[PDB]
Amino acid sequence: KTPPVVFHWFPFIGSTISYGIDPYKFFFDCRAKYGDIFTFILLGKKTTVYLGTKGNDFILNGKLRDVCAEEVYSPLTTPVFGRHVVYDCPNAKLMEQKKFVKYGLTSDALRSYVPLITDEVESFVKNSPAFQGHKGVFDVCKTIAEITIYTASRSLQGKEVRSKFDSTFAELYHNLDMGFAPINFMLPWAPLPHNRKRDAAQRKLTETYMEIIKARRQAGSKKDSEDMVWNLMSCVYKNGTPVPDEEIAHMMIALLMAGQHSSSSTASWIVLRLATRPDIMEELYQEQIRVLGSDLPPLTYDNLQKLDLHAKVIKETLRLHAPIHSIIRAVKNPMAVDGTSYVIPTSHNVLSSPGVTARSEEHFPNPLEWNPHRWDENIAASAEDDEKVDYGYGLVSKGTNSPYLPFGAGRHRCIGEQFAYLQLGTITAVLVRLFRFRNLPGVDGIPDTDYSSLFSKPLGRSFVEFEKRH
Ligand code: HEM
Ligand SMILES: O=C(N[C@@H](Cn1ccnc1)c1ccc(Cl)cc1Cl)c1ccc(-c2nnc(-c3ccccc3)o2)cc1
Repeated sequence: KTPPVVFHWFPFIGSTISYGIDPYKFFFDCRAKYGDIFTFILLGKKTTVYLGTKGNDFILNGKLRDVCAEEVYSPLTTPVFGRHVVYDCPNAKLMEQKKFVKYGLTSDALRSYVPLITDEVESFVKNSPAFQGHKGVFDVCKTIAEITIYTASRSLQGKEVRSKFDSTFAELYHNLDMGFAPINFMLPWAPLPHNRKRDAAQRKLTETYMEIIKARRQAGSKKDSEDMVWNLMSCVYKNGTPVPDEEIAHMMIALLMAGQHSSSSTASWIVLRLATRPDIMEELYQEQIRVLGSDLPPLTYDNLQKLDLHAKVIKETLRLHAPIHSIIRAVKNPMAVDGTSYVIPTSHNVLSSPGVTARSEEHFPNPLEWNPHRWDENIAASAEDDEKVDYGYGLVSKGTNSPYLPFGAGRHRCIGEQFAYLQLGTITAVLVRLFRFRNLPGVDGIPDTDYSSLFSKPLGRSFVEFEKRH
């Protein structure tokens, strides 16, 4: 039926289970049965998978009013972030909003962020119950969720938001995060208790961001450089309107969720991998000394650059683990194929999977092997000998043909990528200073992945040993 249809027992439910349990195996099988294009049903909608590098190009460089993102996302996201931002607007508005955020993340801000993030990771160690003592075990995901949330908030969100995380400002985010409950895939409007709580969180949070904002202006200052003093002025659209406190409030919320979903997961995988690879961790420690100096002086915007393998660790973890597995778009007008029989209908979605190409023998030898050293030919923030475009938030890669595209591509491309690197880099390096990790029992491996919520993370409550260095 048009592009072939995956074989499913059930209506509506269709293939929904096989995707949910694992999207990658589900995808590798469908490649083996129908090649690079199949169509499956996910919760009562026909979703077309165009795999492969050309497949990534199709959707992410799709033209604006053939594929539409904000129509797939808005009913889940808008209750969560707040109205009038991100998906709550026509693309044109999302481009401007990105530009504000990108403007906020200039190298001068990143620099300013580095000491703050080290400060937050050093204090957490000194002060949290998690690493008390010379040797012990810790719950990686919970510990790491705390560290990432503290560091991001301190730098990006600012002092108030940060200190608010000592007051129960985290009941809220926890409660807000319920809006990403899988059920909410179709039921986001329905007022089950979790949905009601999220609306409670959303109200309170938004108020709180606004009190912060107004109170600053109530004194007419600047301090130094988070996204928000940033947005406070770093906010005028083409039309010439300053961004309202409410849109500032909701972007801050959206950014918070984005980092948290993304960086927490990755950093946890970073921790677990090292835990299985004491050779690597000790290779990193030794790299610090060599490039870094035996003194081991503090980290800076400048030094982290020199940490070549540290960066390769993050890169290679991202290769196997990038949380996002599936980028979905609403097909609006029938799309003609590259030299093939097929027409892609309206009332189809399309789904690209960056990770598949990145786990492929065709692009990567021995793909399932987690080996940083495979980048002993290459290092970048994701970089390309390929095209670039300004969709309204500055020149960025169209040149998005790489098999490795973990930050996406095209007009929706991630703009957190440097900050992610800034942070994950800063976090892992510190942890490399202070610790050796190793696997818990004498029974070892790497835990499975919970793909089930739309973003991937480690499935387990996974503890790992730790031993300090002094
Ligand atoms: C490993 C960490 C991260 C990964 C893997 C990641 C991945 C991605 C991906 C794949 C997209 C495009 C998905 C799509 O097409 O809808 C994206 C978009 C985006 N990411 Fe990230 N991201 C990361 C970190 C961050 C951080 C820290 C922020 C913010 C601080 C951020 C903010 C965004 C934003 C604003 C978009 C815009 C999407 C759009 O315009 O439609 N990301 N990210
Ligand atoms: O997690 C989601 N979005 C994140 C992704 N992210 C993280 C870092 N970079 C990108 C996100 C992106 C941008 C911003 Cl500003 C904030 C965040 Cl938190 C996400 C987004 C949308 C959905 C979603 N909305 N509708 C669906 C849907 C509906 C029906 C069927 C299948 C999916 O999924 C799920 C997760």
